[PDB]
Amino acid sequence: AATVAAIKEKGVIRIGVFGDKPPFGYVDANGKNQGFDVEIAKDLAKDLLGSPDKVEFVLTEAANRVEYVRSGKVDLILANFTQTPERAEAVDFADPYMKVALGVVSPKNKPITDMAQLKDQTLLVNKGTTADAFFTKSHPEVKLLKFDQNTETFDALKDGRGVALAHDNALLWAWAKENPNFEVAIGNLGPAEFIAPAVQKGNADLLNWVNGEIAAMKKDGRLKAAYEKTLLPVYGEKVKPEALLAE
Ligand SMILES: [Zn+2]
Ligand SMILES: [Zn+2]
Ligand SMILES: [Zn+2]
Ligand SMILES: [Zn+2]
Ligand SMILES: [Zn+2]
Ligand SMILES: [Zn+2]
Repeated sequence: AATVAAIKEKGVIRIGVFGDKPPFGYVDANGKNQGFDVEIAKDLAKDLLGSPDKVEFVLTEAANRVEYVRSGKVDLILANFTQTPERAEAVDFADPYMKVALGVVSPKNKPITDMAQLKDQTLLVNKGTTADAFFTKSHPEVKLLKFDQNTETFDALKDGRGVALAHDNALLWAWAKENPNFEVAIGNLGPAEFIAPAVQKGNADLLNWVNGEIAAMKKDGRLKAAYEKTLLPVYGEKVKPEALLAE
């Protein structure tokens, strides 16, 4: 409906998540959904439905997040979704659970640190992300090559299809850790934005329930537990939990 009652009746919550954005949302070698956003999703299903296994996870491209929640394909988006005023015209955001800024990653042998360095060159972005929207709006002089999926986008960077790739910095730090010929040579392109769950526009019933759940997870340690399970192993002491988690 996708109201609380309607979802209880179906016995399963459909949740939009990433398949290829570790450590936020991905699929492990056993074909199981994992990551920070997924842990939050399992917590919500346990409270709503009585069991964390009552989520149907639906793999969502960045560009499809709005459409999937709008059309009813999912009940809720937890595909690491940055809240923006433009997006908020199309969907309703619950209370934020994390924050993130954009960054730019490039090979260590040709680091990119400023926009003039993109002259006559290509920047890679995952289509429909805040990095895509940022460069399109604020740097129209920069030539973009866009791919639907994260794996394609980072593969194109490995293949030299562009000189750099822009995305959430936390993603770029996690990726560069396992790809050490790259560095995040621009760590921050401006103030951090919140990441938040999203429901269909007008769905105040599910929105209100999601808000209470997020708030409760902040207070009772469930959000901190999710960060310790999925994020802390990646960043260690290099990124303080108060830099990632939303108050
Ligand atoms: Zn019915
Ligand atoms: Zn510019
Ligand atoms: Zn696609
Ligand atoms: Zn493709
Ligand atoms: Zn390749
Ligand atoms: Zn490793």
